Amino acid sequence: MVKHGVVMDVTNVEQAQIAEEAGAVAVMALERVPADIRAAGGVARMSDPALIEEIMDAVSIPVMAKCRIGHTTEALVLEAIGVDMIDESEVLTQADPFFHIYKKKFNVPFVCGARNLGEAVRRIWEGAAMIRTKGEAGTGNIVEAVRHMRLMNEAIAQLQRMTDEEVYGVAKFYANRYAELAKTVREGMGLPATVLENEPIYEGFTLAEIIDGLYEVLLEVKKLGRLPVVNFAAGGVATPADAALMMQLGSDGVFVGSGIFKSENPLERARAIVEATYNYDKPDIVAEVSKNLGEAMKG
Amino acid sequence: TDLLKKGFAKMVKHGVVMDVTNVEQAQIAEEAGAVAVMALERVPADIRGGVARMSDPALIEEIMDAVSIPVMAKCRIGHTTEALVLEAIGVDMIDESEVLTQADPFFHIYKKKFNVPFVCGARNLGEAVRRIWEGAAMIRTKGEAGTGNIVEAVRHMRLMNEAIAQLQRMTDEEVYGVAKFYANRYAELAKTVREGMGLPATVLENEPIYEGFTLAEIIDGLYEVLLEVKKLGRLPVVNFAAGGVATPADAALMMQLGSDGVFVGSGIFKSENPLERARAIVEATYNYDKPDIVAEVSKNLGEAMKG
Amino acid sequence: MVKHGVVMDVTNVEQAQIAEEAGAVAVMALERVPADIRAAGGVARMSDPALIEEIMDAVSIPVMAKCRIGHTTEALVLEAIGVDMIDESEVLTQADPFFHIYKKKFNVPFVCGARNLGEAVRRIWEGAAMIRTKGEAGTGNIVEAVRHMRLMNEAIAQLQRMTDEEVYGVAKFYANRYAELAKTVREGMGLPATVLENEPIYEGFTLAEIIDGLYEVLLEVKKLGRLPVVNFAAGGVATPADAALMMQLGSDGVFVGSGIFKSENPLERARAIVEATYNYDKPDIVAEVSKNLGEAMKG
Ligand SMILES: [Cl-]
Ligand SMILES: [Cl-]
Ligand SMILES: [Cl-]
Ligand SMILES: [Cl-]
Ligand SMILES: [Cl-]
Ligand SMILES: [Cl-]
Ligand SMILES: [Cl-]
Ligand SMILES: [Cl-]
Ligand SMILES: [Cl-]
Repeated sequence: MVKHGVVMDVTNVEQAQIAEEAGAVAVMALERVPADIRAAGGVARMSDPALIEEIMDAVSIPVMAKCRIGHTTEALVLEAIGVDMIDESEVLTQADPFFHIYKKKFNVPFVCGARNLGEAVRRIWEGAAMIRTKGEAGTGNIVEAVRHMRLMNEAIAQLQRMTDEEVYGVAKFYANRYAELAKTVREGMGLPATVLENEPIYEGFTLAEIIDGLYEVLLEVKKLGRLPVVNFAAGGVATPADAALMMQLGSDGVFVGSGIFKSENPLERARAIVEATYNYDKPDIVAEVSKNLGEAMKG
Repeated sequence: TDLLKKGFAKMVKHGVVMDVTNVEQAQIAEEAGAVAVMALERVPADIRGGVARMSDPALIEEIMDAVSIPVMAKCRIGHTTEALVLEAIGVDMIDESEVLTQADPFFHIYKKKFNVPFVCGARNLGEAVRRIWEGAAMIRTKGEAGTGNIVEAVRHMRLMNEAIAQLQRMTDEEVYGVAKFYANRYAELAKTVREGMGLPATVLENEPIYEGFTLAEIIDGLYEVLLEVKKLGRLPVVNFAAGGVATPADAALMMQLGSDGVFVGSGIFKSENPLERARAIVEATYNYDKPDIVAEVSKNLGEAMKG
Repeated sequence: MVKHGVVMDVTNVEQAQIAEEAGAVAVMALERVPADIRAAGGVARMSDPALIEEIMDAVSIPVMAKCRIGHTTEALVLEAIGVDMIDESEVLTQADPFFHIYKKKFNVPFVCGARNLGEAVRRIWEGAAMIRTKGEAGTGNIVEAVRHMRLMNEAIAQLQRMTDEEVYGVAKFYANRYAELAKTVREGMGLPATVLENEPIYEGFTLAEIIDGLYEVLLEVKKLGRLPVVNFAAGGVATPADAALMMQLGSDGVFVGSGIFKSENPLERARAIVEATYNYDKPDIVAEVSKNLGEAMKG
C-alpha cells in the first residue's frame, strides 16, 4: 500500500506512463476523468477490465481502479483481474443507496472517500484500508478538500478530549446511519420508523454490535490522534501549491485526477505536483516548480 | 391453469429475459442464450414522449414465429382488453408494466381470471403482495427501465429483502396488521367518490370495492399471501430483477442479492456489440458467483448504454 | 417466606394475637393502620423497635415491619432486631425521593409494592423477594387493587407474545427511571438533561448494566407467565368477597390492614377473610362467612 506521494488518474497507456515518468507513486485507471464525468453525466461505471489490464502491463507501479459504491460484483471483478487497490468512490454512479461494500471479506485493499469523521469511521469499520478525505472531484477548486480536512482534524482534536464513555456516545450516534433501511421498511409496513438494537441490519451485525465496532475504531483514533489508516487528500488539487497545502494540513499524500491531464502541460505539471508534495515545507521549491507551468485546469 | 401458471415461471428462473423489437434481435437473443424474449415496438430507453401502448399483434406473432423460446408481451396497467388480446394471440406470458402508459389509475388487471400467466412489477413488499393476490404468477422487482442505472433495481430488492426479513419476526396477529395496512390502497376510489358526493372520505369494510371483493375480504386475501411469504422467507412466486441491468457485473449483483433471474431491455441493443454483450450477461447470470467468469466476459465488450 | 394466606396489620399485642387466632399467615407490625395514616397525616416512620419485639414475642407466626422507601438505616434496624420480612412501603412517608433500598445486600427478605410491571421488575431487580400489587391502602375500596392487578396481568400477557429482542426494548424503557437524578443534576450544572449509558447511576451500576438486569428479570416473567416472586394483592380488601376477588384475579394471597380492625367485629371479620381466601372458588363458603358479619370499614 502507498504511504506517501501522488496518485494520478489515467485513462490510457500513454497517460499511465506519463504519470510514472513524472514520479507518481501509483495510478488510478479509469475511462473518464472526474471533471469529464461531472459534465458528461450519464451512468459512470467500472472501467473495461481490458483497459485496466493494459495499464497494469504498461507501468511498474501499483494500479488502482474504482467501482461504484455498493457494487460488490464490480469489486470482485477488479480483484479477480488483480488490481492493487479498489477505490469505492462517489465519483462514479452509486449502485446501492443503502450500503457500502463489506470490504473486510475481500483480499485486495480498498480506499474509501470520507467527508467527516463519522464517514471515515464507518468506512474503516466496514474494511477500508485507506481513506480519501475528499471534497469535490472535477472542480479544480481546493476548498472542498480543505473544508473536509479541517472538519476531520477538528473532530479528532475534540475526540481526544473525551472520556471513553463520551466516545461511546459518539459511536452510538454514528451507528444510526446503518438503520435507515430498516426504519424505512418498517414505516412502509405501517409501523413506527424505529428499530430494536438487537436485530440484524448490516452483514448480520445488529445495531448494538455496529456501535461496539465503531467504538473500537474511535478509540484507535483517540489514541493515535489521527485515523488508523493511510489518509490522502483528494478532489480539487490543480496546482503545486494546492498539493503542498494539503500536506501542511496533515494529509499523508494526494490524489490528482483532472488537475494534471486537463491542464496545458501534463508531464511538467505532474512532476511539479510530485515535487511540491515531497517538499511541501520548502516554499522556494514549490515556487520554482510553479514557475512557467502554463495553463491549469479551468473548473 | 393455477399450477400451469407457476409451472411456466419456474422454467424461466435462473435465466435472462431480453427485450426485442424485431426478428433479428429475437434471433440474436436466442443464440445468445436467453430463456425468453419480451416483444415490444420500442425499448424502455426509447419509450422515455408519447403514449406507449400494447405492440401490434402482428409484430408479436412474427417474433413468436421467429424463435423457439417463449415470448412475452406488455400491456398497460389495468388494460384488461389489451391483455385479452395478448392472451388470444397466444403469448407465453403477459407483463402488466409501468413502462407503458397506465390505462386505469385506480386498479390493476384482475389476473386470476386469465389462463395465461402474468408478470408484474413491484417496488416493495406491499406492491408484490397486492400484485400476487391479484393473480401475478411472477414478480419483477423493478427499478428504472431505460436508465442503465442499476441503483433503482438494487434499492427495491433491498427494500423487498428487508421487509421479508422483518415479516418473519412477526406473530400471525402482527402479520394481519400488515395485511390490513396494505389493503387500504384498494379503497382509494371509494373514498374519493364519497367525498365528491359531499360526505366524509371514509369507507365501510363490508362494501364491494374491487372485483366484487370487500375491504375485509381483501385483507384476508393479502393476509394469506403474507403468511406464505413468512413461511418461505421469500415471495411465493418467481422474482426477477429488472431496471438498469447494463453490464454483466450488474446482472451478477442482482443474483447475489437474491433475484431468481434478470430482465434486460435497453442494456443489450442500445450498446455497441449486442450479441456479444447479451452472451456475456447470460453467462454472468448463470455464474454470478464466479468472479473469474464475470471478469472474463466483461473484457473488451465495447461501449454500454447510459442515462 | 409466606406463600398463601392473609397477612394482617396489627398495632399491639392484642391485635397480633387476634390475627393469629383468626388464622393469619403472618402479621404486619406498625404503630398506625394505613387508614389512620392517610387521615392523621404527619410523618409516618418505622415503628418503635420495642413495639415490634413485643409483637414478635406474642405470636408464633412470622412478623413483618415496614420502613420508609429508601430508608436503608431503618431497614438495617429492623433486620438487627430480627423481623422476618421488611416491607419498604409507600404507606409511610418516603425518605429518599430518587432511589429505593438496594435490598440485595440484606439478609432479611423484602416485600415491595408495585402498581405495574415496570415497578415490579425494578423492585425485583433491586432485591425484592415478594411483591405487593397495591392500589390505595386505607381507602377500603378494592378498585385500586383490582386496577393494578389488571394492569399487571395484561402487561405480562403482552410480554409473552414478544421476541427477546422486543423484551430488551421494554427493559431499556423501564431502565430510564434510574437516570432521573443524573439528568436533573446535569441540568442544574447548565448542561443538557441527558446521560451516557456507561456512567454509574445506581449502586455503581451503569444504565447499560441496569438494562441487562431488568432484561434478565423480564425473561423470567415471560417464561413463567407471572412474576418470579410471591405476589400478594393489597390495599382495599375490606370484605370476604374482596379477598376472594383478588385470588380469582391471580393473587397468591392478600394483605389486610384497615379492613379488619377498623370494622365492627375484627376477630369474626378476620376469620371470614381467611376462609374466603382459602376457599375463593367456593361461593357458598364466601357467602356463609359474609353472613351477619356486621359493619365494615367506611373508607
Ligand atoms: Cl456514511
Ligand atoms: Cl432495543
Ligand atoms: Cl488522519
Ligand atoms: Cl399498488
Ligand atoms: Cl366498517
Ligand atoms: Cl423473493
Ligand atoms: Cl419505580
Ligand atoms: Cl451513551
Ligand atoms: Cl404474578
